[PDB]
Amino acid sequence: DGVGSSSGNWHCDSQWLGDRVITTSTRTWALPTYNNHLYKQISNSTSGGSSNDNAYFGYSTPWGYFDFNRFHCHFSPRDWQRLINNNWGFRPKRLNFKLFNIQVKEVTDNNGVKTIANNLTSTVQVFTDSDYQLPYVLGSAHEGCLPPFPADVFMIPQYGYLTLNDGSQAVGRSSFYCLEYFPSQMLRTGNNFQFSYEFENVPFHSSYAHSQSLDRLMNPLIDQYLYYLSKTINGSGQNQQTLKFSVAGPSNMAVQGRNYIPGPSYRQQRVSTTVTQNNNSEFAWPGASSWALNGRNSLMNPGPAMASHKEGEDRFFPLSGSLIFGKQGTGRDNVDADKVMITNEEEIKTTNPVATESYGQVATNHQSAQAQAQTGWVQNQGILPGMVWQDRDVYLQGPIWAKIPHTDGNFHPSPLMGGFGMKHPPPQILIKNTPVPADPPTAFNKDKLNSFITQYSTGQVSVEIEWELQKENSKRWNPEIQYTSNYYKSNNVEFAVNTEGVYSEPRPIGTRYLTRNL
Amino acid sequence: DGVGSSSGNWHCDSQWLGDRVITTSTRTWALPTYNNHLYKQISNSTSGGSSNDNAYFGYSTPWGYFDFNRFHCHFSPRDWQRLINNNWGFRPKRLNFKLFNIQVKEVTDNNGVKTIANNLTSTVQVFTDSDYQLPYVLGSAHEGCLPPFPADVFMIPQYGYLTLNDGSQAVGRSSFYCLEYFPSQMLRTGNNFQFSYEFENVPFHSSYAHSQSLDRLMNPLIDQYLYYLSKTINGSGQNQQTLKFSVAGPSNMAVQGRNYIPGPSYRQQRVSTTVTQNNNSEFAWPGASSWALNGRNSLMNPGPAMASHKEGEDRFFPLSGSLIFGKQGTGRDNVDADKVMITNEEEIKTTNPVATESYGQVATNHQSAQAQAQTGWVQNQGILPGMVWQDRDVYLQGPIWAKIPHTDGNFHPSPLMGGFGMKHPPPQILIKNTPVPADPPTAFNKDKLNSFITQYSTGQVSVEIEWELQKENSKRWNPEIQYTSNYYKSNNVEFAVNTEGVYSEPRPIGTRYLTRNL
Amino acid sequence: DGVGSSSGNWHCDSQWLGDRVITTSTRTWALPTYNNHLYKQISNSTSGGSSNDNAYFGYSTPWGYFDFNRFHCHFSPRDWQRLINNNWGFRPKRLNFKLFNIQVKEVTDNNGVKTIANNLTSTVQVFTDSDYQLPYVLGSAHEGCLPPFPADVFMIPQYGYLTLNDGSQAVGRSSFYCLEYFPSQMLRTGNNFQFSYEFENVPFHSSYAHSQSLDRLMNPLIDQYLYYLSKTINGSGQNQQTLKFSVAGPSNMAVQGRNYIPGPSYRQQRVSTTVTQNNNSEFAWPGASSWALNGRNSLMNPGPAMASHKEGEDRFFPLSGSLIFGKQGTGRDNVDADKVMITNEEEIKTTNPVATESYGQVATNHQSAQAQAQTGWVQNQGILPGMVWQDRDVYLQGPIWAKIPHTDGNFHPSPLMGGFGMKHPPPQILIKNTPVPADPPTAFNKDKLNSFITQYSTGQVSVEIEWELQKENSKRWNPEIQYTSNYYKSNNVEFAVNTEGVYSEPRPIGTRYLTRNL
Repeated sequence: DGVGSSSGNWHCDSQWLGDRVITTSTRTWALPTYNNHLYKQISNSTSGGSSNDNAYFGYSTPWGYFDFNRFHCHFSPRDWQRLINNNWGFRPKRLNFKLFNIQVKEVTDNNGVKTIANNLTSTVQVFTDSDYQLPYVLGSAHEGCLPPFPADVFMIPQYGYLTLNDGSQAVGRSSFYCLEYFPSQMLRTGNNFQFSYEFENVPFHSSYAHSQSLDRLMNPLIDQYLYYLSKTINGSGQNQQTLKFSVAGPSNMAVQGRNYIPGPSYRQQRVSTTVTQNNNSEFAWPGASSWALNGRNSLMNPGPAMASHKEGEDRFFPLSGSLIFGKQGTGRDNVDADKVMITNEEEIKTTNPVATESYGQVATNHQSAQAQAQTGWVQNQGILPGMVWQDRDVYLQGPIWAKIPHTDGNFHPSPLMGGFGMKHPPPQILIKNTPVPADPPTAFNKDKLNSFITQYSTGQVSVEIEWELQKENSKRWNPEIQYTSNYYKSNNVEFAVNTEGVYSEPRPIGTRYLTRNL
Repeated sequence: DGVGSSSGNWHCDSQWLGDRVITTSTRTWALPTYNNHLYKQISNSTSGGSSNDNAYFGYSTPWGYFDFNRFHCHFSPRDWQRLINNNWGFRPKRLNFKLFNIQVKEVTDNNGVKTIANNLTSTVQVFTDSDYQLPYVLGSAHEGCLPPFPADVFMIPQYGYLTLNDGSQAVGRSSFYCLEYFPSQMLRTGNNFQFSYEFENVPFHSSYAHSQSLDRLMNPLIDQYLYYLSKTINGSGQNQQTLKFSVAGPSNMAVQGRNYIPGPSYRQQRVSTTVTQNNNSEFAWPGASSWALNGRNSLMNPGPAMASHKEGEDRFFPLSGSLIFGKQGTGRDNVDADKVMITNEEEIKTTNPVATESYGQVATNHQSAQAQAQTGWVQNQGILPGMVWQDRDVYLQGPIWAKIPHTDGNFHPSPLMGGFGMKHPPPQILIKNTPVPADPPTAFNKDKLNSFITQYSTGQVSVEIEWELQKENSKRWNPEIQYTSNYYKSNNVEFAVNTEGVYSEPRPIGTRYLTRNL
Repeated sequence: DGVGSSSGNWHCDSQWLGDRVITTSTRTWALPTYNNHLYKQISNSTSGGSSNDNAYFGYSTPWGYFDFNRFHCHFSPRDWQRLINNNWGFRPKRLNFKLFNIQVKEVTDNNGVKTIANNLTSTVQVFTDSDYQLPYVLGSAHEGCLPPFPADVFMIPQYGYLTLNDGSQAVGRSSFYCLEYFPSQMLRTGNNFQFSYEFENVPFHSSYAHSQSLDRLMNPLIDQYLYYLSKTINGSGQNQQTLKFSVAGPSNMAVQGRNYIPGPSYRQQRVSTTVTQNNNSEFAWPGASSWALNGRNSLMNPGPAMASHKEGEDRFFPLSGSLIFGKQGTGRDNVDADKVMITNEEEIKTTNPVATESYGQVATNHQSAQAQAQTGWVQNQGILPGMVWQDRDVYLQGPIWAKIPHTDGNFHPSPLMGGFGMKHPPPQILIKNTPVPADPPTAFNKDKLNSFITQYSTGQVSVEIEWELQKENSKRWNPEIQYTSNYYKSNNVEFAVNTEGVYSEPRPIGTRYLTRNL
């Protein structure tokens, strides 16, 4: 516990036990000083963006926070391949987190030149919120993750939280949280921090993609003993009416009785990657599927997990349904299509309905000798009984967990975007470097000190997660499809550094390859 | 364990303990040789039936399997009557299965005559799949049950399984299961087989039909303390507008506050058994309620459990909603209505909405001095909170259990057709008689032997299920309605053999007679 | 473990036990920062050098590594003389390695002047790879050794590794190793590092040069009892043919039966140090002995160990066969002959064939009365049975060990260049100084931090090897030849510092002086 001795050792490995995995990831970080050690309110009318649909009121805090909730932080692509090809599912059992080798440096701008010099006295204060008293900002899939590549040094994001608003004004049911009102351990160079966490029991993820469809779960050789209504007409002409019943056999597959039905669907608009096929109109915002809350119009980004392209034609994709990842070096705004990785769910296609297609059809009017039968389309169908659905696939770039909001009720609280929903997720870890005021004036002044010393700190963070596993028991004969690296002579190794040092991931990687029966 | 001594004794009885039942059923079977000891693929393009809506790809195996999942296999009608009149519900606790007295006979066609002769050396191989690794074909309500009547000898169905397909072609996420890759016990005349099974805990079935409706669960003498909005107009003429509130009393029943609402409804078309009332059009396939999955159009055969005829008029029934059983000796195709038993749910009418009628009505446009109120019909309403529904009735011909597909989620996994859904149902029992090749050629040839000896085997199967019971506690005064045999002098005893030996069941038998309060 | 106290003591000595040696060597080092803390790919098309024969694809890492594999690192010339004159062979038993007194300094360029100032907080991270998971770069005889002379301070080389390539493009069977993905101990001023290693059992080196030739291993007084074919002709003239056999005596030495034969030979071109004798053509690359692998043309640098000048005339040497060392202060390119030390193997001349001369001669055509005998030369002869060879001599500048590539097979895995081949050599020791980022921007930015602080570190490395020995038992009468210092008054002491401080080694020193019988 002194300036000389190091406070911890770099540990980065994944040790694979038979029944479980342990992935340590150690990276180095730098924490600037945000908001000049101030709390401020962010409401849009201060930042502009005037509209009823985009309205927010909230506070920005000087505190930073570690967000590791993405997968690629904890898994090298080869640990990922080894994971998803050999296993039918996984769940995190435990979490260990260490923060060490912290060092606090002091910037000085003199006469045009800026000199950086160590500060041995200064402190950087940290706390984990284990009671879930603060707002939970991690689960929203914001950037600021531990970088994919263990070499790169990163910056730590700023913590701020929205609250209630009427337009740009606070209601007064709104809350102000002063983050510095919490019992935060503070530590200097020569001190280290750690805590342990144990994930609450959740269900295993499904890394398997079904090997037989839902609509076709039956013997193709044998008839059922139930009689569908085959033919309601004797023949052409007037007053020809009969009721003719027939066995539901293999010859007519669609009409057999099925005691399970596919999952719910909230329909999405269909956008084609081929450009000339899409309409020549601005349907982006207008034609999108929205859910309104309190007069706001939200957009439906990932939503009930449902297949996208429907089988033959992948030329198109849902307007807002599909997860969309940017490629390395992707611009901020108005990015061309090719520069963006569009995630596509083909593996969920057996269990769940297509995102862009109607759930079904329902009879409307009572038929009569005079009145013909009429059937309308089902655009949305919520949960029914005896309904089976499959959750959205979980990617290497996608979020691990989310916090299930504390409420009187929730149904199947698995996050729409993906991952593992938890009542008590692994806590937020917030960090700030204690302010050191520049020399005050001699005569006592009432006002708070507005002058500080430009300062930042650096260190290493060990994040060790323990993953429980579920291993493939399947007895299928033929070879199983799974994930591989293309062999053709590419200019660069995929998932490897470029010539100029940039790390990049060529395409998203789903979790579902191994197959399993319904 | 020799040719002489028998390997088991016929045991068929139902012994009724107070709190539980044990039903043994022993019957005799004959297992032919399917597919010439070959695996083959069944895809429709080989069998025809060209269309996009009916498409299947799958394999046919030589193996046979025992399917006892229907009730009438295990219950004599008198054990059924005794069951459903005395009890409020039941669940299977355990299962014991024995297969014994197996004998393998060898057919020879010589010079135009066919002679059957014992084969003492031959073997018939059996295995139960307890890990649920194979596809599960039992839960689809295919024929091939143990016959209703313990005397009749039956044939054992062929096992085949569908997989993924794009049209008639396999994807390659498809699986091929080689059934003979499993550790199957094989046994000769003088050997017997058995295993025991324990049903996983499920809910009791409801054999009771409610004694008071959902809409009318209140004191008819006393008013509520809540005020509905009675009258929005002062009187006729312009600018007469008021808000007049009134107590919701017995005088107006429909308007009282009710803290539970009926179960979900997916509307069905209404077909009348009286022929001249139905429309003169082909609405059978076109006007039916369908659920589409992956571009397929399924049909809705049993579906959310909901009443059928609505009260007064039973002259009609749902187009595809109702279970439909064929009478004994019913033709295969285009069967006349009278030859078919149409199952009707009147007992679920209190809890659940009518199949053929709208769930309700919802307001669309905001009213205004200019704009009148407008309300559209609800054709489908999924699960809401505080919603109560009742499951479909379970019949004497209907299936006992079904396998709840292994998936990330399912809601109320009770099978739509009926019975007891189970994550791990009682396993499939597959049987094949080991091939005996006819004399090969003397010189060694590489090719597999395509010539075998026509062969089949015969034996007895004891299926012993233990049923837990729930017994009627009801204190109602008057006599309870229940199931009886008509007394009028019929030509034949119902549920008894004909003159020429044919066994027949006159009408389906529901489980719901005894009444219970909501 | 603090800034004040030193973390280790300089220890440099060689203590000579009778049966073994222990050589400690402590030197001081400086580790810069390579590649701006980046990984980059080195493929030639980025660096040029376009050709099919020179093609490489690989990564450069910021990490440095210690390479001590040369001998002169561990042995003062007087410890070497004492070693090779008194001993018949040696092998390393153990290795101890300590790294201590590490100090990390921070450079700042301000207003044209560069000031160096201590950094007490910073860390330098180290790891030894004991599982041999990374590529092994030590065994290639690259420069960057511990300097010969314990005073000189040196720089630590950069680690980079080639992989598969098709031309300048990566295949995709290629691998990217991220060196920072390993569990590297990190340590500050006041911490030290060490590990111990135990060499796997290998054969003793041969420090002896044989005292009798292979072709002459027999009694010169006594005849053999075997009869060679002396004379096939009766005399001159037609049809004079006889078979005359004779004893193989001392009078004819070459023809006696010898039950061992010399080692294999892969012939080299003969280049004369006297210039006017060599041809007037560019034979350097064209006339060289090459081995092609995968369309590449390698060159044969040290190869099957074989004598060079053949006895009388040393005026010449093999074109590419002989090890070639540069003198101190030798230029980089197109160095004149005299400025370079050309290593010459005269001591292996008894066991092994000459590099520049044919292995032998073989009969081609069957002789006949018509057809004369014809014999071609053997340019290359691989291992035969009953073949004895001697390994290449090992020098004071030459490499100690090499890693025997992990493969299904290898024959006599003693490195062609020299030294001790080992399945598991002493591991690579890699070192990098953890990056400290310059002050980041206040507003959170996604991109990794590209700005760091110019930094390097310094310390001392103790490398302690334990050598097993084999001591001279020879009973020969006369005096044994061995290594000495010329007595003539030279301007400078050989193997000693110059006037201006430069250390230099005048000539290479072989291991073979002491003689031993075959």
